[PDB]
Amino acid sequence: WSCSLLVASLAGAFGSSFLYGYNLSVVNAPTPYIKAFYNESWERRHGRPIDPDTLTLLWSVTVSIFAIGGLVGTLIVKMIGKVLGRKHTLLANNGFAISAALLMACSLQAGAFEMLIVGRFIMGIDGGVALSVLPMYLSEISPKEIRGSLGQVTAIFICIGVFTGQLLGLPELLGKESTWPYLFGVIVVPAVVQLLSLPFLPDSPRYLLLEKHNEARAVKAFQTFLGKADVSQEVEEVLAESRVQRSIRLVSVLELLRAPYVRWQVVTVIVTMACYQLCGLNAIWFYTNSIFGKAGIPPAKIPYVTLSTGGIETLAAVFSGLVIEHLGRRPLLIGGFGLMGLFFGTLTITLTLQDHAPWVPYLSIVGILAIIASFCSGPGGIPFILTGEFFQQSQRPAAFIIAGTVNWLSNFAVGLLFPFIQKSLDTYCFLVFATICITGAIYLYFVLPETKNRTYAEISQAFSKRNKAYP
Ligand SMILES: *[C@@H]1O[C@H](CO)[C@@H](O[C@@H]2O[C@H](CO)[C@@H](O)[C@H](O)[C@H]2NC(C)=O)[C@H](O)[C@H]1NC(C)=O
Repeated sequence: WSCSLLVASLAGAFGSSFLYGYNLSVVNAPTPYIKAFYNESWERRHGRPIDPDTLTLLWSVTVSIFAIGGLVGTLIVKMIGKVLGRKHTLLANNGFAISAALLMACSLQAGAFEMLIVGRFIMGIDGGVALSVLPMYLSEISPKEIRGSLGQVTAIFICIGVFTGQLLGLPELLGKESTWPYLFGVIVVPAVVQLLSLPFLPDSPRYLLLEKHNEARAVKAFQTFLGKADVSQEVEEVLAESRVQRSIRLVSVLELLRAPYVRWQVVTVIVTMACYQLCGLNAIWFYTNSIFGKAGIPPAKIPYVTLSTGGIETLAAVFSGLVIEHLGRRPLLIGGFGLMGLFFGTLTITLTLQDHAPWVPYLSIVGILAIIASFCSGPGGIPFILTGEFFQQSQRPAAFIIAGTVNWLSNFAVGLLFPFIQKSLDTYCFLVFATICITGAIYLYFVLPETKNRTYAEISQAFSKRNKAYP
């Protein structure tokens, strides 16, 4: 690790992936203060009291509109593309962080709830651009040897994000009635720490070479990031890979959907990216204090009990790299969803029988933590790995548009509908996510071929038995 690699990794992640992670969990602890604000805004404007279902929908829309933001941000990066480059896209992205932080913080003084819904949206766009461009920047600046580790660095900083959102939301810090607006206002600090540190670092040495046509700057950026003088072999490797890629005509998104000779690869990506979100793990970040409230945890303990959920996620994310190298993709993904489906089962039992003995509610804490540990040890990482292993370099750009679209639309549906599932099914609300985890696991047991240490020529031949077609 040279000097500039650390500051690029730390200031890159802190202003980008950490803010995505923070924005999942920040919304949990101020929930009763924000709903009281919506209520007292609505009656004062319309002259008639708000009804429980309207107030539940406004809160569900506030929580989930962030995912429609993220979808817009994932599509904006295609339009920006060649124009800015990887550093300047991450700098310019702070226009959305700072504007959204100020819209959400000043919503209560304005006396308008629309500012908080519009602020969550723009903060979503930020998170969509952040997660699309930071993996590009970090893999492009880094030495060849460590590009494998950095898919885990953008995962760890999301977890330190969800933990920090849960930490500031304690009633001893900012999660009080008189200081909830600062939970959103503090998002200015990650943005300003990035804006003050990224401009001193070099732009990506591939972008400078391929897309900006400036070889002298590309050499100087390689020399800065790698910390050596003779970077000749680094430049020629990037020119070689470009001379290869220039020969390739990309398969368009509608053409990838229509092609029969990739049908079960497309269907396996859609089903896996759906179950990755619809397994309801985001409903644990957006709604934790309500879940522990219904579970019968004493009202005074809930803020400190919730803080263990971001803790175990961060522990499991740090050791995630030691599991994914050992087991291979098929038993981690099947056994990951398979275990979550079991622990949503026992969670449903311990929520239902919570009145039978005073120790039973605490078993629902162990239940929720075993769900979080089961996801991050396996399913947390593998869907984006598989989407690469299934498709050629000509197909791979389009495959990640499908995979990313299905991801954000599924995150929206969980964020929006979970409070209505809790209303309707009451204590059995987790049997929905049990059914989705087990239905996903059973699909992958029958369809998914083993991909660890295997070539595209073997994996595509394994799918060919059910595609019944060839290029
Ligand atoms: C909107 O706010 C009002 C005022 O705080 C809530 O009314 C109170 O509701 C509780 C619980 O039903 C009662 O014990 C109080 O007596 C009510 N106070 C008044 C002044 O009416 C109302 O419930 C809120 N609406 C929703 C849908 O949450």
